[PDB]
Amino acid sequence: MTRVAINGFGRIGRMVFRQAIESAFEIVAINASYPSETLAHLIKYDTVHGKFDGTVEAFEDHLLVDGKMIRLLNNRDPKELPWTDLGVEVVIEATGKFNSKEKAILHVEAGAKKVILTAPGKNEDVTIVVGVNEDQLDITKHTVISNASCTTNCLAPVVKVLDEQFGIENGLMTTVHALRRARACGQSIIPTTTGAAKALAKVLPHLNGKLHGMALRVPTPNVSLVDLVVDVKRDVTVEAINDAFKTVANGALKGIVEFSEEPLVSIDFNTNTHSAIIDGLSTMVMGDRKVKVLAWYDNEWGYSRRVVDLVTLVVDELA
Amino acid sequence: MTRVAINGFGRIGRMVFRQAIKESAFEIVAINASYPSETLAHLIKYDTVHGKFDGTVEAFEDHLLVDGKMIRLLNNRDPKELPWTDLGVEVVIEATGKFNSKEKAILHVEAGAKKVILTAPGKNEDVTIVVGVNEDQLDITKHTVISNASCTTNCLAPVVKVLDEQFGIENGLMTTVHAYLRRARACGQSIIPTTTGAAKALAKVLPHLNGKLHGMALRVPTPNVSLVDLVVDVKRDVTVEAINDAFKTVANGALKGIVEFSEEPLVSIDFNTNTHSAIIDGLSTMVMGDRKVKVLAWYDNEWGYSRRVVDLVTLVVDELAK
Amino acid sequence: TRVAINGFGRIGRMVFRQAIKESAFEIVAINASYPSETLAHLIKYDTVHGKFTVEAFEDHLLVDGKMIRLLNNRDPKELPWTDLGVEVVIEATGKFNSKEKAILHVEAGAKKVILTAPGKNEDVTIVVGVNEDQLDITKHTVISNASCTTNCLAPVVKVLDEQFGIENGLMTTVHALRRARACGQSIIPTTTGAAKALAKVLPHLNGKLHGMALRVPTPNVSLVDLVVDVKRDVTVEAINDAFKTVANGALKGIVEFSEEPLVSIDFNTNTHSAIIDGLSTMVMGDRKVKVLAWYDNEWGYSRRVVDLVTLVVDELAK
Amino acid sequence: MTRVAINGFGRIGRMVFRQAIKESAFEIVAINASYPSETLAHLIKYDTVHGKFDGTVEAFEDHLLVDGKMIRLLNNRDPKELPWTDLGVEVVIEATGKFNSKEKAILHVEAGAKKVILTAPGKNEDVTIVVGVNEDQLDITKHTVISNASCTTNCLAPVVKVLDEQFGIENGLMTTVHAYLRRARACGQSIIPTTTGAAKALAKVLPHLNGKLHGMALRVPTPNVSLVDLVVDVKRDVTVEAINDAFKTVANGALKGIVEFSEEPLVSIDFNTNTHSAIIDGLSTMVMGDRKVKVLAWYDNEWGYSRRVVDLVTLVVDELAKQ
Repeated sequence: MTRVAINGFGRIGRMVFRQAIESAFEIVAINASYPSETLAHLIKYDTVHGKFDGTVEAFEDHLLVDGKMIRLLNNRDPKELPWTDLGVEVVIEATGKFNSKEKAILHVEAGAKKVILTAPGKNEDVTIVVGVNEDQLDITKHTVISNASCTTNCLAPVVKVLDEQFGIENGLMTTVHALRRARACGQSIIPTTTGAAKALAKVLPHLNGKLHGMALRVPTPNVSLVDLVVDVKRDVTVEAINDAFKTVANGALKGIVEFSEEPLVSIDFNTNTHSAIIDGLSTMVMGDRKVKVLAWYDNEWGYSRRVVDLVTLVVDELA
Repeated sequence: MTRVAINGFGRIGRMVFRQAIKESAFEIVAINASYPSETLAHLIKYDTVHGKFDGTVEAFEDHLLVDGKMIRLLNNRDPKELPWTDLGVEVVIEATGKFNSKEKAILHVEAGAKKVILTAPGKNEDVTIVVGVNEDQLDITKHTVISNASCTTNCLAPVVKVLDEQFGIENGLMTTVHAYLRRARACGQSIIPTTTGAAKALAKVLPHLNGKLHGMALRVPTPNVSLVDLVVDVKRDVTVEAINDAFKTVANGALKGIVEFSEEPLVSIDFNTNTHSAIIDGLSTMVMGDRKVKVLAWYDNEWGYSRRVVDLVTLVVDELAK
Repeated sequence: TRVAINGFGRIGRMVFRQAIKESAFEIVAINASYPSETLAHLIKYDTVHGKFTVEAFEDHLLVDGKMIRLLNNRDPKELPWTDLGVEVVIEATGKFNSKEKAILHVEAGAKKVILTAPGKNEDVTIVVGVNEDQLDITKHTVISNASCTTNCLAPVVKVLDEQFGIENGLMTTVHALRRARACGQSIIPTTTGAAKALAKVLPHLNGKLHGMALRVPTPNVSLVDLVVDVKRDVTVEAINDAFKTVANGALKGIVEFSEEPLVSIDFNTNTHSAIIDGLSTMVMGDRKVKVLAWYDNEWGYSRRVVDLVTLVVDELAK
Repeated sequence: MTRVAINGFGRIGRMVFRQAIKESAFEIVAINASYPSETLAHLIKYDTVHGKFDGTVEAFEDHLLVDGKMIRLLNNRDPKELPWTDLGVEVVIEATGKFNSKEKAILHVEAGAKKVILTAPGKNEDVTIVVGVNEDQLDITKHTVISNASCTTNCLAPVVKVLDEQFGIENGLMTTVHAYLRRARACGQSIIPTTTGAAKALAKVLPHLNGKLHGMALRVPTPNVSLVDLVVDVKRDVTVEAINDAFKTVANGALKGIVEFSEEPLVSIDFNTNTHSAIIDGLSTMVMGDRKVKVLAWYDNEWGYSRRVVDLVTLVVDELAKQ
């Protein structure tokens, strides 16, 4: 098994951690800013997903989980982290403060072969959205690897399907999310930019300049949605579009993409592990070409499972 | 001074009242509500959203007072028995939402009222009027039971008009994002997808546009301001500046005070208590492929709307004389 | 025996969900204004508690292969209890909390009415874990389960009374004219009857306790914040131990003692009437105690209904 | 006439500013923030909770115009490095939250400023003032770094002061319901109980009450109004009417403008942009056993406090001149 390390224990760090403790590899370390007592608690009790299906026990310099030992490091400098020291092949980077390669390469300085960013990268070797472009992963070329963002992860797979089947002329989109970002979240809809359409240039390059978007932050706890109005190149029906997605979910994108025929609300998708959950009842078609598709996604649960999917894959290509 | 009454005292009725008392062109006389005098007074005075009432109120067994004026109160569940001919009231603003069917709302008429105005999309109604749009299709002689449609339609109809007239419209899909079936579920923690009638309502006020616009809604747990987010294909080449300019011009012009263009990076709460039917978010306008166009329209789903209601009520008042 | 739920609001919904995992009785019928396809859904999918087999039909349902009949009526006297052979009716609309109203059920052929709210002139009020032994099947027909707040306060306030004795109390309940206003923005101060009601389940505590409610914008979990002066010297450890004991003891399953540091949403889908927040307990000058108890205002209370319903059924059976 | 400067532009600095600029007794001539003028401008202009700024604001490169008054902008993370000397700056309102030690706060003085005022409770500060309570215990010659405590302490202390003067206090417990380990957790869903320093703090402002009161906090997701729920035992016999009169009297009196008595059936949002330290919710006063008393006091946990800051800043200014 291959030793992995999580760096930072924010929300993503925690969720990733949670579903990671899987066969293909093993988490042997966390570098965090919180004392064993506190990590301990965070792992076990969840504000959004409930309570920990496993077991947890706190100690001075390390942690135990299901009898699995985890050393606890507190260093804000990756240069000084002991990977090669600790047998650490791959670093999962959840701090969000080293998102740039120049600054992320320090994990490799310090004895780690690979860094996987749980956010969008700067000057990274590659960006991989699982279910879409993963063939593009070249193990001998790439060291710092981006998982993109959770919106990109929802958008790319959806947009991919449309384009393969019906072709994409162009499209506009709105990510309804759970500068102006300064402002109080609780009383407001907050409009803003999104990078997730610009990110497509990285994982789906034929689609360059074809899609643009924006975000609306709203005061809802967990589940977000992508609202996508695209024009296609050939005649389609509500029916034909929904069946593309029905097909693919039983198919190539099983576990990446879900089709929901059923009338649910955003919180029904709490703790769903797909990147995109197509809301079948909201598919619209105008003039046989113009297409609206709504896709739900959990902001953390889905994303983090694609992080473990990616980590699994890298671990697999080192072997 | 034309004598008018408000049936029902929901948020609409309350909010209409608030700025209606403050309109001179007609005078408010009566009301009908299930609320006791002390209660109604409080309701006028304190508001969670728009803040404290500008003015002064006082409370009595069967009547009120506001800012120097006498208002009668009734509790009559039934329109017919409603004592209209007596208090001598021409026009009944129907805000209860129980009487939006022509027949139902024709009782006010029978009971001595002339013309009656629905603060909601009406059924089998003589006429639906969105102000800034078709307010011209109102013939006082032909129409008695009149609807002001829904506040969403009042945001969407003006935007869609400016685009149609200027660039022509091909197709559109709108999503509406509503501040507070699937509707049975608890909306506090949820984004609730649902249907909207605002796109089909256009058939009533903008008939050349039938079948061109369809849409849906998203209810979010936000207190007041809502938005319409529209994606249309237009009939000729446009840009961001061109679109945005069309809205600036019209907000200085013929749509003055109906439609507003905002250039700033604001957030939904900032349009709180705003009186425009549609507030265009200028930084949000986008154009793809020269044809496809995103527009964002903020609207306060109580305040803007209930201003058009005063508006609609005073036209009828300015007719009916003539 | 055969039980009917009148009303299918949030309360009736949770009761029903809880009942189905019970052998003691079987819910045969629901009266309510919803369509079956909707009713199916409300059941099948829960906003707060997560998720549930089900299927629908014009006039009836199938939950776990079991036939639930669906009525839609607003007058109870005209419901077919006798026809349906329903002995006990769970009154969850809370339109009928007055008794002279709650009886229409009795005239429609139902033996016993169980109010999921405080009664008005009810034959008795029952808080399970406190006064249930005061239930007399002979004399008592319309029976009130009190409120979810009364079900938190009463098991906590007696444990305190028996062990240390109570002198005085003021309390605040923090709930998830003034009532009318939007709950979404504000803290809404309002009245509570939960203190007044002890006078019907713990009469010795009469006018020793008063209270008020703070309505706050949170989805499910509520808390009671109680400041009592007791009759003898205590310590935080003394008080917290009374609860730990009672939670393994007579009040097991009704009351629970939580030692870990948690927030309200942690107590979601918890069946207990009161969950003591052991890290919040305070003592001032030996006699003045602060206790904080969480309660799921739906789940817990609901389970206390299935417990009351269960009791009454057994009692009839004898 | 006395040039004042705000250091930091968060909710508090901003709210303080918004209120200060409208004050005659003294002058806001500079702001030190990490933010570029265009944003400061937008932040003063548009307020999410309190609404839109009553007035006018223009952003320029190195400064602003606010109600036609020139406010110099600074961005230097180093108090030592600020030209309080050249700008003629006597008092510095310190709102960043980072300089709350006296070790740190004193710099603004090393940099040429007479007095510093912390918009939080102080760590090893010279003095802590709650206006309406301990004001006159300010000593200009011996006190350099002054603390205005927290918003809660500011609610608790006038209230507790009132009850004690009239009825005497034996014992108290309290709960603060706060708007906006356990603090770690996600806030939008839950009632989060936590600790509160508001009761210890009374040790600095009303020392004789030391040991008599303790409290806790309950954080709930509401925009901006907070409350103090107080259960206290008094030394002598009271009625609901007696208590409520003590506050009615005080509010027309010694505490006018600090303490309000609300008789009306109101909810928390009705007190938004109220300037008082505590608003007594008169319909919630209870008395059990003639002795045990419950009082509820609302406070706007930005706007009231902010105003106190300006009251305290005003007070400092009026001494320097008294020299």
